Formats: sequence, C-alpha cells, structure tokens
Amino acid sequence: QTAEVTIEDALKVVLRTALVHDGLARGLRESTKALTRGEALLVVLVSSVTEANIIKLVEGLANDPENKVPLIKVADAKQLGEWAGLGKIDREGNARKVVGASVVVVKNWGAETDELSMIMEHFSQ
RNA sequence: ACGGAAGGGCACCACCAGGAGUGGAGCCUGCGGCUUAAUUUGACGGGGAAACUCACCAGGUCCAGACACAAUAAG
Repeated sequence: QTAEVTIEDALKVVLRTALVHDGLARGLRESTKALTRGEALLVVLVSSVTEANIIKLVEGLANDPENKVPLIKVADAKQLGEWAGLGKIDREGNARKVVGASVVVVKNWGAETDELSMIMEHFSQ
C-alpha cells in the first residue's frame, strides 16, 4: 500500500531502538527463516533492491500474508542497513561505514513495543 | 681470639664387665652407580606402594592477542 515518510522513519527508528534490545534478523535469509518459524513480529523490506527474484518470492507472501505475518516497506537499502547497525553508524561526532541490508525482521520489540503496535496497525489499513 | 700447658668433671650417641648383635649368607628395602625414550627429584622427605599420587618419557589433541588499528562485510 501507499507508504508515507513518517511511517518509514518511525520504522527505521523502530529498527534502531529494537536493535539494542537484541531483537533483529538482518538479511534476506535470516528474515525468511524468521518468518518460517513464526518469529517475525514485523518485517521491513527495502523498496530499492535490484534483483527482484527473492522479492518476487516475498511479494507472493506479501500480497497474500498469513495471520502472523505483518510487513512494511522502507525507501533505501544502505539506510535500512544503517539503522540495523550495519550500513552506517553515524552519531553526533562519530562515523563508521559498512554495507546496507535488503530486509530486516523484528523478533523482540522491547524498547519499541507501542511503536511497532502503531506501525503494524496503521499498515492494517 | 688460640693452645696439641696443665686441672677437674661425667656422659653406655665414651670406655670397663658383659648381653644381643651387625659386618660373612639368601631375601627385603633405601642411597650411589650403570642402563634407559624416561628410569621425576630432593638431602627421611609421611618418600609406602599397576590408574590416581607424577612432578619423568614416546606420540595425538585443544585454547591463545586484552586491545588498538587498517581492509572485508549485511546482496
């Protein structure tokens, strides 16, 4: 469905603070295995991943989702890597560069419970 | 200080009178020695002793570096 900027930013900060809570699965494989075991409480998929194959497989389970499968889209790959600790680590004075991720799962919420509840309930519409 | 000048004790780790002996024998056990891949080692070691005790040998295994720092990395 139609993705807004508030939704995507609140989402990347959800990945940011639920990353600290030791509750993420950062990668295509770890997130697909996260969704096969019923461990994904919310999944984040990047809207700019070049190869569409694995996505054409995840977009078949996105258009027809299960009762325990909520998803949501972000804007870029390198940045969704960044908020998951990967991609980049940029704070007021410090910087460190890695490479960006395609999809990331939130297994344990913790410090972002009401935020992932809001994000998942506004994607219900 | 030192005496190997002399004088006393005062003693079965000294001598008399003995007693039992040991040293000779086989076996035990400790020390040295040689031999050994090692025959662990101190000068009784609570040192009793096939694993343990092993501290010595022939080989087969693990587990290494706090960290800092440069690349990689999430496709």
